[PDB]
Amino acid sequence: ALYEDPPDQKTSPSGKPATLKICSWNVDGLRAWIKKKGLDWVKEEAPDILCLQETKCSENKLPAELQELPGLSHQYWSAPSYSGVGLLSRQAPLKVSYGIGQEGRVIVAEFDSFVLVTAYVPNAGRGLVRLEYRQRWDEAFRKFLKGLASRKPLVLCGDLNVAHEEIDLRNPKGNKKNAGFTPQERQGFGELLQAVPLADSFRHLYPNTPYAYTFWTYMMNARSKNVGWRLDYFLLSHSLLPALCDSKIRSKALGSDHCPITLYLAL
DNA sequence: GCTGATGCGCCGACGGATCC
DNA sequence: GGATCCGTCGACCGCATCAGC
Repeated sequence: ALYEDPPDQKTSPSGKPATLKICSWNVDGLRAWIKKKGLDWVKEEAPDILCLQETKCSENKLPAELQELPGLSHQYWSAPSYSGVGLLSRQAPLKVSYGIGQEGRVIVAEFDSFVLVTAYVPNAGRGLVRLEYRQRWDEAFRKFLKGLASRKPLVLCGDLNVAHEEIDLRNPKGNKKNAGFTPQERQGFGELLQAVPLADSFRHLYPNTPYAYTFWTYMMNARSKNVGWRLDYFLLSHSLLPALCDSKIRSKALGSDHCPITLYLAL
């Protein structure tokens, strides 16, 4: 069944208006993504912070368009020394660091009232050849997140490469041995929520909404049929839940095999 | 400099078996 | 014997290097 995201809810349930818009997007190659008009969509979406995964592009090779972004001028990039992530912000963060204590997968940015983590979580791979590394990575990531020195609440966003529950992908049955839906990956996601702790922003708001996905394989015209997976998330500290206005899946923005996702927070 | 082949990371379709 | 379950197989893209002109 096709899906259409509900309209933007820009006011918190108590009634306070959204003041921060965060967008996260696995762009499947930043240079290709830009040529496919990805930046045009970002300008229309006008977020305060933009998080990119799978940039596939070192900093010296960033297209010039990216320094034509006056509303997203504080830019931070991290590539492995493939992969690669980026963080663009209207305002300067107080602190930026890379890694989880050069894989080019995690950027941590401290702002006034929260800490933003963007992550491109390692894929378990075809035939699950990298699953044990992913499980070991998951545990190190959890420890890093909880061990964060600040008492500020956390926003974790990006491509976490796991469909948490069956409702999060079109074909749960045929995929329980595929990357992104092993019991090992699903369990790691549950542990992240419990350990840190964190809430799945989109699911806290739409706990029973099926067919909402953020990735479709390029093969077999899967996106036309909305045969997809929900791999990209905004995960929120419990104390940020009153500030949560909405969590969006921008199904119609093309340019990658992932679509953008957008968080509205009332801070 | 530029192209194209190649390699690498990144599952839905389909055919067959089992179940009531 | 339709529904379900299970294992098999071909394949979209972007980016790298390499070979040749």
